[PDB]
Amino acid sequence: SSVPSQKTYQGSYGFRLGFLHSGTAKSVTCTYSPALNKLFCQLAKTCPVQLWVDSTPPPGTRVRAMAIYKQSQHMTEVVRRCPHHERCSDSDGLAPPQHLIRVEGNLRAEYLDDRNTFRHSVVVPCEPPEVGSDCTTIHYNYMCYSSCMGGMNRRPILTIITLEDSSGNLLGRDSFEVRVCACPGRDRRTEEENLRK
Ligand SMILES: CCn1c2ccc(CNC)cc2c2ccc(-c3cscn3)cc21
Ligand SMILES: [Zn+2]
Repeated sequence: SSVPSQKTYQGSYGFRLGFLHSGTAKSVTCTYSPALNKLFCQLAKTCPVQLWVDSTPPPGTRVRAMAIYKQSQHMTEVVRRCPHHERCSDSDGLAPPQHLIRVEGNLRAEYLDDRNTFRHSVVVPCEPPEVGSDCTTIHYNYMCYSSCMGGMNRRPILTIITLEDSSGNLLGRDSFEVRVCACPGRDRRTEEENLRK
């Protein structure tokens, strides 16, 4: 399959992501490394991702998430759930069981199987922040481990977040690496130490 672009693009509205500062304690379930541009999270746990813009986008703007493999020798392979997890009937009623990325708690989430690339994505309406908040947060879930045999099988992935107009045209783009693992705090600490070395 052809490879969706991962080029960072703020666009007319100044679109970019933001992440909480959750730390690296052994008990943490989701933590983001700015130095690695990498999110570490446990299986199927809530991953808050912030959306930031400098100016107000039009009604009908949407926000899409898609995963691709990071390594060039694997980027043409569709990222999907492994043969076990696609069959474990953990459906939320909306997400197809094959999809790695879900949006949590948004009844207007839509899930796409691309008719030409066969790639999976989940898209929601772009919404302004809640009254009293400075940004909008989407809660994502990753539904396989990076290590799952027959699926990602230890290959690193990226999530690409695109801001789109109502036709699906590109307005903005950002991305981050993801590792779905049992101990995100320890793994973030290890990889940041490896980077320092
Ligand atoms: C991207 C999320 N977001 C913000 C994040 C951050 C900010 C900046 N707050 C200091 C504003 C917005 C914002 C405004 C409007 C809309 C909107 C209108 S009609 C559809 N979507 C969305 C907004
Ligand atoms: Zn799996």
